[PDB]
Amino acid sequence: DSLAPEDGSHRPAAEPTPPGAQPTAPGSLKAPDTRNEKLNSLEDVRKGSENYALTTNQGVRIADDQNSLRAGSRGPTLLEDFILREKITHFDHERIPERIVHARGSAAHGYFQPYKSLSDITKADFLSDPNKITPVFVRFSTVQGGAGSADTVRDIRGFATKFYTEEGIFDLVGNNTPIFFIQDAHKFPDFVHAVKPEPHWAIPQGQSAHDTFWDYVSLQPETLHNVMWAMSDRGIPRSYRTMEGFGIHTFRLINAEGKATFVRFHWKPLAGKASLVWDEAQKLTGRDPDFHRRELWEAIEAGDFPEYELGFQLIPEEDEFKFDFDLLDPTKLIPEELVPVQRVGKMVLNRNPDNFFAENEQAAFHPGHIVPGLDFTNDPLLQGRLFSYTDTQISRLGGPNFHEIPINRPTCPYHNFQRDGMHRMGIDTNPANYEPNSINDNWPRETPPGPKRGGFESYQERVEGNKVRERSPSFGEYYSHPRLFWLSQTPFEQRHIVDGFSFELSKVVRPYIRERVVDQLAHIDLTLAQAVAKNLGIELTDDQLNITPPPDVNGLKKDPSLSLYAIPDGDVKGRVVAILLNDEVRSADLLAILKALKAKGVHAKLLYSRMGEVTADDGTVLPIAATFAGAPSLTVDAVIVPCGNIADIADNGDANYYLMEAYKHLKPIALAGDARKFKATIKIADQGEEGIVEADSADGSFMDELLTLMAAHRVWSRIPKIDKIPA
Amino acid sequence: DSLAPEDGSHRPAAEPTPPGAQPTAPGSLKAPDTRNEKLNSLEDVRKGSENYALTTNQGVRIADDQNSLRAGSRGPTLLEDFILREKITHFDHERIPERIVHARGSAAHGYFQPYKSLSDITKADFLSDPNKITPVFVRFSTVQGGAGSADTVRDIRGFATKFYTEEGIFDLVGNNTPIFFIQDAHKFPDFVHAVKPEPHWAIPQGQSAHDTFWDYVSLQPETLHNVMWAMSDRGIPRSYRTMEGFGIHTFRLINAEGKATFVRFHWKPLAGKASLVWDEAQKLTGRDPDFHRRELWEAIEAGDFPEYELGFQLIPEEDEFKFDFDLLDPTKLIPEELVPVQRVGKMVLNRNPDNFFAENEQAAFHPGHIVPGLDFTNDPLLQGRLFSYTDTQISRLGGPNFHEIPINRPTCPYHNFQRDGMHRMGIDTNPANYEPNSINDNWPRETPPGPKRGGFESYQERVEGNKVRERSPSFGEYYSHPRLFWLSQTPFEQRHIVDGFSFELSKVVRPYIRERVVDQLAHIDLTLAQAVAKNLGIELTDDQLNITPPPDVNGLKKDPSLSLYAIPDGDVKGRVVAILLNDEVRSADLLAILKALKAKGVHAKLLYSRMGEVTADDGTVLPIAATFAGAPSLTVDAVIVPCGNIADIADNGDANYYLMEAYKHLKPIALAGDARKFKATIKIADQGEEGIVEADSADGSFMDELLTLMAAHRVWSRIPKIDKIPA
Ligand code: HEM
Ligand code: HEM
Repeated sequence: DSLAPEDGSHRPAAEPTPPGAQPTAPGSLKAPDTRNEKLNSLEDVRKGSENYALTTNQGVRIADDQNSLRAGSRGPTLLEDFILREKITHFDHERIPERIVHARGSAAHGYFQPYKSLSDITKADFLSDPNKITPVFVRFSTVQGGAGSADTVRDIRGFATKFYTEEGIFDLVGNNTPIFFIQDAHKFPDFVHAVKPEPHWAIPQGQSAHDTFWDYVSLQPETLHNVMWAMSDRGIPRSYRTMEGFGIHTFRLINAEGKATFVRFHWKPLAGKASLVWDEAQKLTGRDPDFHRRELWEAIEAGDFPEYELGFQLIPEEDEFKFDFDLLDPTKLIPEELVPVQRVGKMVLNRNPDNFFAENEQAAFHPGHIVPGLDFTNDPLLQGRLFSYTDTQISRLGGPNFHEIPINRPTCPYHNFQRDGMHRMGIDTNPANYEPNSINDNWPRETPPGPKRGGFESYQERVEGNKVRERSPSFGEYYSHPRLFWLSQTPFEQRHIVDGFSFELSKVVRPYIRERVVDQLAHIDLTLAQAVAKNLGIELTDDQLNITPPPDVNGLKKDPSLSLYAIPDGDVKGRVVAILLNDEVRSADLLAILKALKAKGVHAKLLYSRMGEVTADDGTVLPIAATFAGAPSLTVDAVIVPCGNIADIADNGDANYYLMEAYKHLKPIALAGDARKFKATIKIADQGEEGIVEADSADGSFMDELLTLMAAHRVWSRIPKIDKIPA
Repeated sequence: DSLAPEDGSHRPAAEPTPPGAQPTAPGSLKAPDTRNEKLNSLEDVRKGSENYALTTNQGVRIADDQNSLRAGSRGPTLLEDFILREKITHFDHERIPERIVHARGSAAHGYFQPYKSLSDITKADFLSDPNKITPVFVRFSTVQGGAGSADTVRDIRGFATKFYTEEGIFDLVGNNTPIFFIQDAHKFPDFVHAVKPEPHWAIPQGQSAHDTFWDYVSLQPETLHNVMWAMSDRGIPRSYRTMEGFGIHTFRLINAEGKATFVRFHWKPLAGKASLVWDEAQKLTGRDPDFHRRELWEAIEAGDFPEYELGFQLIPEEDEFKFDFDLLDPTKLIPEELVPVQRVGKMVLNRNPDNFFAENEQAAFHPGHIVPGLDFTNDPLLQGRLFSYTDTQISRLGGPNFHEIPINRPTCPYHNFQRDGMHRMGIDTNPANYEPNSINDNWPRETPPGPKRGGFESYQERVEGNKVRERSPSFGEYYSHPRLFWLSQTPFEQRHIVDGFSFELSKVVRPYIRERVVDQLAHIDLTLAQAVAKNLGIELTDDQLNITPPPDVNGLKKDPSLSLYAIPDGDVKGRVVAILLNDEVRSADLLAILKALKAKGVHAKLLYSRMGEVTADDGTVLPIAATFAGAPSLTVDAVIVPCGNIADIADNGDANYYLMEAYKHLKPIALAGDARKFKATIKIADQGEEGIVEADSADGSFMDELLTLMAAHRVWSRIPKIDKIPA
């Protein structure tokens, strides 16, 4: 019929387009030809639409889908309208339980491939041949807020990877900091209850700036290392593409001869590390609560695929007690300076889902999903987790057959004698459902352990001790690893940590709790302690001033791997720039600007006060992407204002604030020709200053200064200036 | 033990305190003596804590609640730790399904009481005697976002009241606008799917500014009246206390002689009507996503109880076809100018819950929960709703016994022969579970209909027609009631509607959809059409310019009841003012200011750049409530800056922006003495201007000008000025 516009404009191009150039689509429709083995096997449950009749779930076609069956057109609805009651019953039952933690979350499809065979250290088939690529499904998440919460909150992010391997599913479920808050799994409910919304009134959402959180931190000094990380810029990332990932426990790699190696897993972001600053990150949860979900979907549609390196920290079994921290302690990190991360392979995320609920919401990831070649250790938080993620699926996913939900199915064979349970999909033809059996000659059969394709056998570690509910004395140290983290931060990074604690703590209503947290900080480092204390109006006791600092970590004084900005690495590719238009824009400026950006892989948004299009001075028509208020500075990386009829936007409060917000959030600002009038707005010396690129015309060098600032992410040197600005 | 601070400061005072003066508490603990019949009956399921041992759910006391049972303190956790597995199993299963619509929501306890007996019109016992007070439970809600979404979004709000009456539960489930979007319940799934997050990527949250929403509006002209309301300031309220509520369908009141009267239900806010402005409302979902949940909890703890008048629009059965709109059409409002709202009683909300999940999340409200004295009509949206809210509880609340969940239980008797089903609490001693029966002599027995305490009998309306799925021709008019709404708006109210449509529509990526919505507006009113069109770069076709406007509604040209601000009514009580401190504040100013505010019932927040306390010039100690960045202007109603050492905050970017944001959001600003220096910031004539109160000292008249502006809510006359401000 019509309803569709002919000119075809309702459908997106099935090819990479920049951010916001087209409506977004289902994966299959946007990228018909990105295939892999898991993607192809879901084909049996994909449903199309075009040229199909509207039906009931029982196949009966519907003639009127606008009206209920009533006795006369102004009369009562009849109980025999089965078409209406089916349509409203399925609506009434749409929602399943959300994840009790990590409910927010965004996922994509892609693959893993090893750099070389690691057969010398593990008999794990997915790592056995550099030529073997493995389908993955990855979901990035926050920790506290429900699925309806905002993306750019201050929190730990999760990073879960499902590996569809030839010998089983290996789920590597980690987060973006290398230590957790708790040593023992028995305390997990108390910690999650304390971070979560408070019981009486369910406030706050997506925030730890509340009394109970900080109450439990002050009473539990083991939480302090990971609270330091959450209080850093590490707690507000720019993108899921711009963060590290970590498995946090020590695991084992078992090779074909039986040798066990301890390992810790890392994910290194090939786009560099980068974070937002808090005023930006907080305002942006109001301006776009879906910023992280949006930008991942769109990087993949523009072809700016996310890529990460899998990296191992290997430690021989003999060195188990070589460090002055316990390797099985989850609140201790292993400094890369002591043990290096060896890069093992690479992961590429290159396809979005077709249906968020079906693929993303129904995905089950559990750390107990290991394969031959891997094994667990006695880490007390890892041992408890193992109980949990099988259990939780019985209500979230309705039952013991969650592995039959299509995103979760092994792409390799699985046969065993488990029968029945809710929405059992497999019809078992085996005459036996028990072993040992003679009637189907004992099939399916047990397999002995071996080098390739053998059964799972656990590593025969020796256990001796009594049945005790008791914490190991080796776990008893709470302060050298937070001070190592603190000392490895650049100065503006440390500022930002002071300010993180000061904001959060200002929101605790009960002052004894805030004092209790400053006492703990004085055991880490007094400078840190004094700075936070000051913002809160607290004085340190001369005794607090005489607390002796913790020891070094194996004589290490700092490790720069723990900082985000100290050793620089920066994608300018896939970043986004806002260009502020006016009604007679100088095309000379504009075609130079856009060419430069295109060569580097950077996306532009042409922004105005009205939608529709303006016309450059040469009569070129430029379509406007958003208004100044519609796409705030908050959502880009740099602002460029070309020359032209400047008088048009000069008096506009929105165009001027666009620049003041951006200035304050430490972003590069480039002013060509008369656009330099706005220096007077953000208060700049005619003599100039760093981070403001200015010139007579937009050209090659002007763009070079801009892209160079952009590779450096923010102009940190401006931090003294930005305090006098009211924005 | 300790952990508690002695000085007692961890516990709040069990008496009314202002906003933020104390930590908030459970209802029982904050207000031990606000009782009512429903509150007292929940006493059988309230659980205390103090002086009690920590136990398992089976009563076994726990000695170590910090550690798991392991074979040696660095060894594996044992499967026989039943204490650990119970604690983690209940955690694993915390979450039930959320409401498929209206999932966000905030609730409180209180009562209803009639002004007089309405026995002449209804035999409904809760309305029979002015001396009969009825327990209510009320939940205010949004419509689109999940339970983790933000409170101050642009959306319709719900307003659901559970009346615990002597003859059954009467649930009056309504919203805050008087018409709905859809005529027939069969379309409800298509409309909710179109407003909701889009299927492929689940964006956006809490927003209708997306293509599918506006696609379905342009193709469905019956949605246009209620979209006008959502696009007005009516879609962003200041508080749940500052809005009207409506049942939207025509219902029947049946008296003891059998006479039926049609009725429409209203709730009139005794604090006046008031809304936020969009930049404010949007930024505030970032700055405090729980603003509406918070402020309701705290009005009730300060004793600023919410109060509403129940009001009836009665129409005799004979006048059923007297209007030129169908009374059974849910997209048509009945102008108060044609039919007056008669005030029937009053409702007071005076007690918060003890446990949000238990009381609020498990509450089931359904419109089919009517009592004797009330009945339904053939409204096609009301008839479908009736199916739905029984159905949805079978998964949300796990089963057919949701009425046994304590918040939902009748406070009056209920006995019948329904047996079994999941978490059946009642043990039935009746030897029979069927009627007719002789073995328990037919008890419980059927009751005949009568004037008081009789059985439910339906009104014997005549039905004649054929079984047809067909819409009545009387429902076919889509445009005079949106133009009546439009013409009844003040000029700045209409501005705000233009700007609502222009923002939302700028976020549709597909331009043909935006054009399609402007065509529809040109059928309502051309001024409206031209304004929106302009912001979007769209030109109206000369044919669009020649569309004939819709007819009047029964010769009515405007009704001022449809505007928020035209006839003024304003609580200054319970509003909140921010006072910007400095380090030598003049106490003369301050004690005058706070006395004035206290006499009017207005709450102050003393705000500084640091927490702790400053000292007035006379050595008074003032404790600081938040920082300027911690409690933004966004969260108060007016700003007062007293005199003192102004030089201290004058150069502070935060203190200056605090004033520019507030200025722009049209709030009253009061400057005493040297504080008038800041006029230079917000750019004011020395000669002064309206809405900026200024003087040599804070005194009686200065405060009078301020409270008077405050009773008028915003300074609408500033709207021409605020465009040049960059904030
Ligand atoms: C090193 C510490 C931990 C890390 C790195 C971690 C990581 C994660 C991640 C990334 C998810 C999100 C799953 C998804 O995206 O679907 C998750 C879910 C969950 N975690 Fe943890 N977690 C940790 C500790 C714990 C502990 C101690 C428990 C339980 C005793 C626990 C229980 C769960 C459960 C029940 C879920 C929801 C499970 C599901 O939906 O399948 N986690 N965790
Ligand atoms: C005049 C139009 C309508 C109004 C005023 C209205 C109002 C409401 C309100 C206020 C709630 C929130 C309940 C709570 O706070 O717990 C609600 C829930 C709900 N509504 Fe509506 N609604 C309307 C139309 C519809 C229609 C046509 C359907 C179904 C065919 C529907 C289905 C539901 C369901 C299934 C829920 C969740 C029910 C529950 O949780 O108990 N509503 N509605």
